[PDB]
Amino acid sequence: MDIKYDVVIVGSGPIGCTYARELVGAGYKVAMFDIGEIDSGLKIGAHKKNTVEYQKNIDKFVNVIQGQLMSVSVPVNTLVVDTLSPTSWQASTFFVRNGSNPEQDPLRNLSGQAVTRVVGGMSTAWGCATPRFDREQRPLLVKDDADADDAEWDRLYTKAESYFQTGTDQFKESIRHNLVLNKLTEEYKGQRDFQQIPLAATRRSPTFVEWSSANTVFDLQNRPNTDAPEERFNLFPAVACERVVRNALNSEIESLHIHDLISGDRFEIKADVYVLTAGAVHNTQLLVNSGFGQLGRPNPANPPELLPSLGSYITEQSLVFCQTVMSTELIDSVKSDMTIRGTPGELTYSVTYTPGASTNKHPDWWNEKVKNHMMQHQEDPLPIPFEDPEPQVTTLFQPSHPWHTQIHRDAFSYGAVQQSIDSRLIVDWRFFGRTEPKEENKLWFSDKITDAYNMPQPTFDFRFPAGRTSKEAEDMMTDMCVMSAKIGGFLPGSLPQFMEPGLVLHLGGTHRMGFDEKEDNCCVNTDSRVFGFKNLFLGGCGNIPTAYGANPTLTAMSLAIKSCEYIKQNFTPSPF
Amino acid sequence: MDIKYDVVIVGSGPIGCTYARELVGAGYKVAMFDIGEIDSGLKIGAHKKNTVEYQKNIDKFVNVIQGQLMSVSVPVNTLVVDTLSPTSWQASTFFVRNGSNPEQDPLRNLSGQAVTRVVGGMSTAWGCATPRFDREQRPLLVKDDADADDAEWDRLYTKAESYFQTGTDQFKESIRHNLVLNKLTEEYKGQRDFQQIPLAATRRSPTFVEWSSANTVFDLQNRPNTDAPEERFNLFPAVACERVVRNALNSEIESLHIHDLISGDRFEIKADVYVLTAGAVHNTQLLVNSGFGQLGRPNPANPPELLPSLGSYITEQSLVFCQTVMSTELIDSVKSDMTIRGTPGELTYSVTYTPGASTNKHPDWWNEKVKNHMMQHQEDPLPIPFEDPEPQVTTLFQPSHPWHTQIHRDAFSYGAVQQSIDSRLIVDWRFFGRTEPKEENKLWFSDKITDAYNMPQPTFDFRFPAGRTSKEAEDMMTDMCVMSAKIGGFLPGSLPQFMEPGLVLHLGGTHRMGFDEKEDNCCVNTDSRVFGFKNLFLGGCGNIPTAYGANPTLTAMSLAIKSCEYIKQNFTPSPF
Amino acid sequence: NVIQGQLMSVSVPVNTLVVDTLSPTSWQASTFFVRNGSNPEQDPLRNLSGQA
Amino acid sequence: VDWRFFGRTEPKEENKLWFSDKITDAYNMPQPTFDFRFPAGRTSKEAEDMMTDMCVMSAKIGGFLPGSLPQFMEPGLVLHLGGTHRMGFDEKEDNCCVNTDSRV
Ligand SMILES: Cc1cc2nc3c(=O)[nH]c(=O)nc-3n(C[C@H](O)[C@H](O)[C@H](O)COP(=O)(O)OP(=O)(O)OC[C@H]3O[C@@H](n4cnc5c(N)ncnc54)[C@H](O)[C@@H]3O)c2cc1C
Ligand SMILES: Cc1cc2nc3c(=O)[nH]c(=O)nc-3n(C[C@H](O)[C@H](O)[C@H](O)COP(=O)(O)OP(=O)(O)OC[C@H]3O[C@@H](n4cnc5c(N)ncnc54)[C@H](O)[C@@H]3O)c2cc1C
Repeated sequence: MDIKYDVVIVGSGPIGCTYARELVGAGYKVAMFDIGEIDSGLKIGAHKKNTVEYQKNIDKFVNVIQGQLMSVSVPVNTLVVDTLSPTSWQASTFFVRNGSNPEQDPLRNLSGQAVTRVVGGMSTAWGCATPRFDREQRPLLVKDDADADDAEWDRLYTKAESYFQTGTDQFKESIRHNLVLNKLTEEYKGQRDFQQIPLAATRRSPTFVEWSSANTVFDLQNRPNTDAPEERFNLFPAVACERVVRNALNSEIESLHIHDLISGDRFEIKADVYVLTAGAVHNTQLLVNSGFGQLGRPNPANPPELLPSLGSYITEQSLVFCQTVMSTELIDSVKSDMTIRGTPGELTYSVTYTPGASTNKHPDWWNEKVKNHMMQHQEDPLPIPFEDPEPQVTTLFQPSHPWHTQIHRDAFSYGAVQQSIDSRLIVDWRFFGRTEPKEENKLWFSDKITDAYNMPQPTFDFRFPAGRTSKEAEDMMTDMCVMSAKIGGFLPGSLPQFMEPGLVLHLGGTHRMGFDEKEDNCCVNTDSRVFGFKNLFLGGCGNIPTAYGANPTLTAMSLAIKSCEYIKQNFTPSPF
Repeated sequence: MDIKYDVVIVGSGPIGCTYARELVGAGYKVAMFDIGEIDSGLKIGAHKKNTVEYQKNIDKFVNVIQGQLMSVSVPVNTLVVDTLSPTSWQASTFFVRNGSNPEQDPLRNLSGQAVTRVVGGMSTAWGCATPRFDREQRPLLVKDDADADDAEWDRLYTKAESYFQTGTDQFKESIRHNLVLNKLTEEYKGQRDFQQIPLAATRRSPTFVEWSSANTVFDLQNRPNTDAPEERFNLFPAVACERVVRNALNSEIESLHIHDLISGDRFEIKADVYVLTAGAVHNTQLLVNSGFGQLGRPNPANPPELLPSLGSYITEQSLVFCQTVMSTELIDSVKSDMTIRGTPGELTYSVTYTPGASTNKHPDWWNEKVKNHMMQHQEDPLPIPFEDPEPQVTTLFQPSHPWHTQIHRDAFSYGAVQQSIDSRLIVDWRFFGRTEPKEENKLWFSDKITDAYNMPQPTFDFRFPAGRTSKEAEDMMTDMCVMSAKIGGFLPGSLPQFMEPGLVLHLGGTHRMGFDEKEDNCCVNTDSRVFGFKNLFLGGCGNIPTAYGANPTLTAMSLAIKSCEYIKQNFTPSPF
Repeated sequence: NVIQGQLMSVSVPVNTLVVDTLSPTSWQASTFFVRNGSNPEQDPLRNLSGQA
Repeated sequence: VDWRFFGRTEPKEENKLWFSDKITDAYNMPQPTFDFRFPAGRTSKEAEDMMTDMCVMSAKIGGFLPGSLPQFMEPGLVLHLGGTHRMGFDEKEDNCCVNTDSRV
């Protein structure tokens, strides 16, 4: 570890890695620090689902996810346990136990919010859905010229899509996928369009998908190396970044204070450029611990000196979920084109179809799989092949249905494998609402309570705003109930519900971007530069200042590509 | 990849790494194949609990464990779900669904048995408890000379302890450990002795333990390399080993058939020596797929040609568990030496003690930690420091209490997170019973159903034997109830219970060792050589033929070391 | 069930269970107010909660 | 087979049933409020020793039924409350409310 770099990046998630890819490639001497460790295979920061064992047992991946999601703010527990033995030590109050946060109102929390501290960040376990935002959901990068703003976002997204290897055809030959897609296309003919979820992923075989991650964006290997002999990059895992040191004039960051967790020593790292990409919660924490914003419980009677909008206007999406069990009609329709002789298990059994018959409701690739499955597993009562890939269907946010949707199967933290119903029958429904930014919705940090790394304890004061946000959330629930019934009935134990606030992990606006600090109530400009500071940049979903329903990471990455363009224009790499 | 090795080893768990450590060091050309992949970071095969993040959030590690444990044999599900929507598809039977095993009687199963497929095997997640077996539990290595047998086991276990870095001091300054240790010592004075659980682990700091694993035994780096230029080792992950090929006379193994899961290629690998260390289930599966034992439902009207005892005489330990909440008397005793004046939280409050006072119940180090906690955290009502390490207590198996005990905290698959009671108050109790080997207790493999890697499906036919095994398992439950009461009452939600059969993952006897194939109803001799075969060796808990209660891995390691001695005496390494 | 049906709890403390999955349109509490027959005088940790 | 072991509780002045002067019950009478903990000392020692006795004695008949593992029941679920208008010989010396004729 040197004491001096051209650029230091805090965090090795996909956004930090976007800065690394751009700046390392442009010849800067770059260090990256992560509080977490390489724990993840030979490919550093790669998706943990990309193992043979996980792709043969996807349900087990829910456990991996649970294992690395650490709750941000847990209120003081008030559960009454009054069946302890009379000899056991017994509480007289609900005192602060087990890491809980006494600052946290349990009724104004994002109790589902959590963070991951591992190299690659949450991209080691994420779902890889990377849709673009439409105008309605997106902040402006160019004022008073929509066509120009659109062109700039098209340019940025196109590059972000290449970095993540986003595509919309990796599930094109799944029967379950096309079954669901075709039925919904028909049911909403001329009202709503359906397509594959845009996924950051590359299909490697009919049973293996290489899901993208941070590693895809930047492989995190130290440079120079054989493959990049003129590049300079070092990743330092197990290092907690604690503070950026401001100059007295509040115009420049002068150093980064770090704590090496393995040795316990502290150090002061110098760079020309500092990029904070620690996630939406921890970028905010690091800033507040550095003198930006206001530490402690918000107190308006006292103006903060710097970035007064920091931690305000936070947004988290409403998320409604259910699972369904595919209708008899749709299952029957899978074999609609089959000719069925004799009985299963018997010499007489025969299942056939004619490749290319124009009377066929399905393509040949489909009928061939159905025929083969039905003939090779005559004990099985379903027409869907065992290895058929999962559905991955969406109808993207529109003004007339202002929510994002995913009609799919994937692992999340609130997964629950159930074993009783055949898994080929099951489809997950997740609709995601947009949340209006309001000043009163805040992430703040205690001036007395600290977290497990001795940093100020994050506290939320959040409610979903009344008015459009609330009305839309409920309309979204009803839309999921109505749309899902086209495919099948609810699965018992996964009935339609709102999910715990924050479980969706789409938190935005904690360090929000705009054109003018005061007018747009914001913290960073459109180059992701912290107002007033020459050399401090923030990346991530914390920058997004709007109400959005779609998954935000692609949009964060795009902002980050725009930020690196500024940096390249304004700082000169040191001599190699 | 080469065509030809001196030694090939199937599996990279700690038993295969024992073979590697011995045989790479003695100059053999060694290849090792594992069906799983590297996924503990840069130290290949290391303990996954060795991150800062897990040691600050140990309960989250239960999810890691659950994530990698795959159930061996799941019977067909017969749960009634009768509240599906009428439009949803439903079969008319409980058909074979979701990977279940139609061979398996649900009432004669080890439903908790599970396997892990990752480089380092189960040692990437294990508890690291490495006790020695006393004579009562231990197979004989020398018959008719008990002191010769004693000396041989002492020499082997001492070696094994060195490989695993086993010690009994890593928790010596934990207040919770010493509170429990001291109380149990005093209460059973004259009857039972207590000590620290022997742990394969090295303390790095007061808040971090480096838990041992396969990596500690052998670092699994390919050789030659700078640190080992005269050594020859290749590790090949993501390779399923499927069969060893017998010569016509059943006197030698001729090759090993493997399937590379990434390329799909299949190869026959040749070696002078073949060592199988794939675990107690998968060793057995590989052998039965290679024409040892009997494939299919056991059929006594049809003696197998080879290894008649293979998969019979299986033993799994009964496991009883509870958690307790520390007694008010014990908690008050933590502070017995303190003089406490004033009211907590006021500037008049003080906690002091008299250093060195002959009448102090605790040592100065303890009282200092108590004092510092109470003064620095006046809002907290307990005297136990927040980062105090967990208890790690045992009274080892003896004839008058013929069960192993762990009185501790650690992460297992059945962990259940608890939030209303302070974790400092909670102690886990796990008592482990020994199970008599009976011929009727079997692991067999389907001749029609295959598993996810297309190998014969494991099936259990198991019940705990009546007579001594069942009597002792109940006496053990009572013992836990009696002993645990000395410390505190049970924690609601963790009441005293038997655990699902096999969840303890201490399965033995599947390929058991003995002196004489026929008289001792066994598969390998005391060199772990398969009877009849000059060049085939099995390692692991499958070899253990006795009824044991303590954790088996150190003993299996000691057997592997002995095996390696035989290999050194009988096979010459190839010129390097 | 007959027994359950005729045993009426003597003192039930104010309920502090967190329900944070209501729809945003539903009316919700800013406090754990006295609800559903509960007894605001009762310390939940010094009760005979099964008395009826 | 069901096993129920019932412990005795030392009468302590601080263990009280009292009635609110503002909150009322469903029949518009003063609402009952408890202030109770099992006394430290003999009551608590006996209660734990009583749990241990049930575990030891039950094991002679059979092992526990899953889902009915040994536990303490919620305080008061036993409905054996006493001492709320206690008897004795002398109102002051025996801290009581009725004499041995049950007369107030
Ligand atoms: C199960 C799952 C499903 C999701 N699915 C999707 C989806 O389909 N589409 C999508 O767009 N989003 C999804 N997300 C969210 C997505 O993963 C995140 O938006 C994304 O990873 C954010 O990237 P980032 O680089 O800003 O932050 P993170 O990925 O959170 O990385 C931040 C990093 O910084 C580190 N760090 C934190 N504090 C410090 C400090 N003080 N010092 C040093 N390092 C620090 C961390 O250890 C971490 O590695 C999902 C996430 C989860 C967990
Ligand atoms: C949570 C938990 C706690 C435990 N606690 C303890 C404890 O405290 N003390 C203790 O003694 N024991 C404990 N154990 C058990 C201990 O981990 C095992 O006894 C030990 O790991 C066995 O070592 P092994 O090398 O024989 O087998 P394994 O560790 O199972 O390794 C066998 C390996 O072979 C591989 N393999 C399997 N099939 C094939 C194939 N066909 N081809 C190629 N490779 C294959 C696997 O991928 C695997 O890595 C615990 C286990 C767990 C999971």
